[PDB]
Amino acid sequence: KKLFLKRDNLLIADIELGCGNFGSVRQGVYRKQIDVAIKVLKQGTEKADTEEMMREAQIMHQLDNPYIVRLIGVCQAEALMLVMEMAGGGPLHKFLVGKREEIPVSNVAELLHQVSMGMKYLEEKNFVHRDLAARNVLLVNRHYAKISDFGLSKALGADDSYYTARSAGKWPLKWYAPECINFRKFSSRSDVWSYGVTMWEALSYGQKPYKKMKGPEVMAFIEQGKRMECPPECPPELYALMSDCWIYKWEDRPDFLTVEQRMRACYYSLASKVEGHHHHHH
Repeated sequence: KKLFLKRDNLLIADIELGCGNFGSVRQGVYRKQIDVAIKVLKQGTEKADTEEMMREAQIMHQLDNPYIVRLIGVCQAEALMLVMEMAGGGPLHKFLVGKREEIPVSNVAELLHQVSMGMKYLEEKNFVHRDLAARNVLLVNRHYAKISDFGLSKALGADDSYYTARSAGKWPLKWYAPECINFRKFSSRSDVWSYGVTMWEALSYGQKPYKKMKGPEVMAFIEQGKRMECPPECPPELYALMSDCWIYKWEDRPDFLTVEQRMRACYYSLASKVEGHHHHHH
């Protein structure tokens, strides 16, 4: 619990990166002066919400990976605040919109590959993210992606899954595996399903999943043995991969150990056909 920071080393700018009911995420700097994102709990917060962020803060402290937003520490001042590294690029989906001629598929597969490495790591640490989606993948730059928002993250321990309570609000159904909707059961393979939707979102350059559907309109679809089409120009090997990520039976769905290895091959294949180059994570 040496994770507390000095309010004085933190300058919070009047810049909001995102928001929501929990409060807002703002940009600032922390002492040289590293850029940081600050999750500030709403002013009128409650024990429950303060405990959650506190648990969230605790989970992030256990994670040490390049493809995951790092926790700088927690700061208790005029409000409870989660201070974590900054990913200036922003969300993967808003980033890819209208950029099919700027960001080739090889670059998209690069970012998706990095995400698969982060999740492989998460799986090993037996943590379930639950909210993996393009909007929660943040870019440091165009060749460096990071998984963020561990607000719904949870440790599994010896268990390979858990049944969650139902909190007020709506569920991002289009990103949930069948067993998540029918039995509220979550696991790594559940994150794999979300990873598959994430691949689709990215490979389709920012489009919304099941665009035109909503609610039980989606589950009925999946139930019948149907899924999203192959995005335009997405290589067969990639689609075969995201498709396998949508295997109904939990037991028959690949784990991140296999997804990463498969995503790695699909990526290096494309990358080996590109002209020019960039650097490591840059």
